[PDB]
Amino acid sequence: DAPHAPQVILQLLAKLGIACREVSDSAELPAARRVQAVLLDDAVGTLLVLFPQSQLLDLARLTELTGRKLLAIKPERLERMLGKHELHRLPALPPLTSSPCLYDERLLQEPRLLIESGQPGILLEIASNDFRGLLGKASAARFGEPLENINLNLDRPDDDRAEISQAVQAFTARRIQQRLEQTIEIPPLPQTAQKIIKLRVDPNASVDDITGLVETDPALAAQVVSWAASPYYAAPGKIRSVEDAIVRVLGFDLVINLALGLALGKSLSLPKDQPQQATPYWQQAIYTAAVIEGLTRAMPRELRPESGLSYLGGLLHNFGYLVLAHVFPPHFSLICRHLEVNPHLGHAYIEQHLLGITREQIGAWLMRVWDMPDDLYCALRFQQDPSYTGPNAVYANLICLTNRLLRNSGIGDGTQQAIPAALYERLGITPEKAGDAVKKVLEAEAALRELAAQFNR
Repeated sequence: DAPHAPQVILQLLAKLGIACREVSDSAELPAARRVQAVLLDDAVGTLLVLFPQSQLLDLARLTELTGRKLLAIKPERLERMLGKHELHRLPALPPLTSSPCLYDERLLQEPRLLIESGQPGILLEIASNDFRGLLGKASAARFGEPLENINLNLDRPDDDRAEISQAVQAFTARRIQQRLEQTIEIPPLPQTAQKIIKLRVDPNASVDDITGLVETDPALAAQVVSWAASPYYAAPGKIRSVEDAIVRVLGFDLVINLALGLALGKSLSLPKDQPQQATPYWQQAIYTAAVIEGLTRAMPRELRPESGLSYLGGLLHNFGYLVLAHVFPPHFSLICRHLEVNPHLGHAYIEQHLLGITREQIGAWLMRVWDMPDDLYCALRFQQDPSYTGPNAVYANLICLTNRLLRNSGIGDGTQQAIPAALYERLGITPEKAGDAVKKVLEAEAALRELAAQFNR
């Protein structure tokens, strides 16, 4: 019934004379008490690195300290070593491996450390002085970058244009033009999407106007019928025309915005590289969109935003990821290598440390040069800040609650994250009602995956 720590680990700690009590995993636990363990390798062999989750592992500084160019081991290599002791996580116990161990000294500052039990959701609380006894044959160093030194820009949009220009000059190696748009290599943006943007601002746009415009791009039109044909939205086999799908299944408000998202999706190619065993891009896009739809439906009528525009935010919340792969291809693979060695961290901290900007910053900036609706600009720019209460906050707050809830289920990047009580109250959703919608969506997740498998070409 109740999960417990593995017998082989509890048996080992008793043999080594280390006291330990089980502790359930929670986002409320302070980061500095949580010891993260990663396995790194190169030509020479494996290296075990331990550091508090209060800092990010910087592979550049690791090579400066050790001289080795270390990278995350292949998951097959990890699963074999975790399988040796029947573990599904990596506890920070050097006895488990023959590999040399390196640890940041600052790890020991907190009296009560928390290591992974190897059974997910269960942590071990170990006294720091007892833990030191495992590090007698290890190397001690100071190499993590404390998160308190990394300043995310969630509060100063006015500096966005400046800080992007700063990153572009340092990494792009492209000529600076009086204007940031000129300096960057901007794809033109497809005409199909350009036409849809102008159609959105017509108060009296009609189903005939969009059905005709969607039919100018048969490739896009085929996706819309396939979207309405999906078992998620519809029942077995009524397909007929795009007009049938708009009027019978999807509705006008959704399809005008769904077509806008699908049209922007072809404007940038998918990155050639990705973090290993990452959630595929369109699954993360579709899952986030479908959950906003159910969460919007559970919202009080006084606070429900436009249902279709909220859906566009879920489709495009990760769009800056596509921008960063295009503008800084060498750093993008460097971002991937660092996400693989910082499982406890969301992407946002890594991007600020390596480039000086976040993907949310650059994706929102690209939305407004394309004259996308300002609702969508606010949604992308502030999706990582649950405390945002500025204009159009309800769109951005929806993305924050959806991705955070997706992470607890598993989909997404980083570790499980805290959801402030203020966010649930501002949307008028109870955590049980919000979880109820998300659980009911994940039961139908199988239909969502096939909708994101057409999108591999």
